[PDB]
Amino acid sequence: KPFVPKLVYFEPEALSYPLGKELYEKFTQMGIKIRETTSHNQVRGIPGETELARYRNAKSTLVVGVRRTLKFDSCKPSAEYAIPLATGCMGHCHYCYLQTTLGSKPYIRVYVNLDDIFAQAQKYINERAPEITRFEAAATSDIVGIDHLTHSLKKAIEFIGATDYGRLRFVTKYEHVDHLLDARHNGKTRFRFSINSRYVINHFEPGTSSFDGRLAAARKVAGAGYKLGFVVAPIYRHEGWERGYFELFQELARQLEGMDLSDLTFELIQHRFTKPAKRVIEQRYPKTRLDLDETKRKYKWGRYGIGKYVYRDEEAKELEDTMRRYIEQFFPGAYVQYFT
Ligand SMILES: C[Se@@+](CC[C@H](N)C(=O)O)C[C@H]1O[C@@H](n2cnc3c(N)ncnc32)[C@H](O)[C@@H]1O
Ligand code: SF4
Repeated sequence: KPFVPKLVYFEPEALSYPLGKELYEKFTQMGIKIRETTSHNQVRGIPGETELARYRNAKSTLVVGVRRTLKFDSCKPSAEYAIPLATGCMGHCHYCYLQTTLGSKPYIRVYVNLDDIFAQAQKYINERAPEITRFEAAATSDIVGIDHLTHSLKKAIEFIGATDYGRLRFVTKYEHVDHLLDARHNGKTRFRFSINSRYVINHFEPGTSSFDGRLAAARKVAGAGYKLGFVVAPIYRHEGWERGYFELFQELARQLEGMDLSDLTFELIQHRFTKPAKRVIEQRYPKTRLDLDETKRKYKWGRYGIGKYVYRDEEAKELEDTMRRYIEQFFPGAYVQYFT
């Protein structure tokens, strides 16, 4: 049930680092097919005759490379920066925004040069101290879902835990958190889970852990002293969404009752999609119920890239107000960090 790749690519340079060496040893011992690639951003020969086949097979492919981009991207409103530990995901969420993100790849990538990466993170922290600098580790991947293979996130958690002015956060749809429970987080990591209505999870989130699985994991990480949070996203106006999301927060409260929820956080993100979304999603998920009708949406223009469709202002406000009402009803004193 925890993710294991069926095909693994290595950059030759990756073997020079401890994680690369360790993964090569692990995967050869398991007898898994291993290939070489010059760059992790140009992987050749992933099997499949159709686009759909190559896409599905890429989602079962792990690529082990070196992070050569010095700059960390900003990650507002979640955090100051995205810390780059991995890219890609084994999940098959129909709506996933990563599908149409510039330069995104369908395969799962992990970076081995953690010394370089954490040193750069410390540099950003130093540049802003004594202000707090937050790092998002799950901006372009499900870092938690991959981590049982690498422990890169566990190392990041403990790196940030040792800093004075650094904070870490990440969000997951996976329950495989056991190895992270004894990590020395030192109160400086916010462990979040993506949750949604029964409609959205059942119809649009195949290849992820169940709602009960995500909540079991949430109880574990809270019990281990992590700061707990939830990301309600994508907020999607399906038939009967009002009651659907009411029952989400009601069930969420029942599954967390007894626990201290004085520092619990919520983040709210409405469903958004880009212009190329329809063609990409229809090819990859032919039977999807996902509504990508742009005529009923408002378009936000891009800045340096292309923009995105979101719900019209009045629909978005309706969503925000309704979610805020439910959170106030079932989780008094929980902080809503933002709606976007
Ligand atoms: C990019 Se997701 C990476 C982290 C992890 N693998 C996870 O799924 O939680 C980050 C969040 O953004 C949501 N999200 C994904 N696509 C969309 C979208 N199109 N519109 C609106 N929201 C979208 C997902 O449900 C997540 O809550
Ligand atoms: S899990 Fe997070 S990342 Fe993996 S697919 Fe579903 S959304 Fe995209």
